[PDB]
Amino acid sequence: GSSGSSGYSVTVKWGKEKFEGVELNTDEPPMVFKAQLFALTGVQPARQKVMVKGGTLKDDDWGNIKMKNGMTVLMMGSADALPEEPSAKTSGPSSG
Repeated sequence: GSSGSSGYSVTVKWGKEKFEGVELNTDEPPMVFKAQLFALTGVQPARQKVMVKGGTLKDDDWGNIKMKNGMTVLMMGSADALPEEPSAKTSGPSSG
């Protein structure tokens, strides 16, 4: 994607896992923000129940949602998959 001005910063909370300083955009669909969480948590952008201050994140479109930079995003889901060898650099999952 290119051009456009609409990017917010929220905090993704995934159980024990924590993510502060995530790149979120409103100009685009909520599927994107969830597309990232996938690389942040490891759960699909669908199974990833992205909660809201007082609602749930849509998929088709936000819908002029009242977003803000600094808030907190709660996520709920698990990445069901076989216990395959870990393949990551810098940091690792460990959990296995």
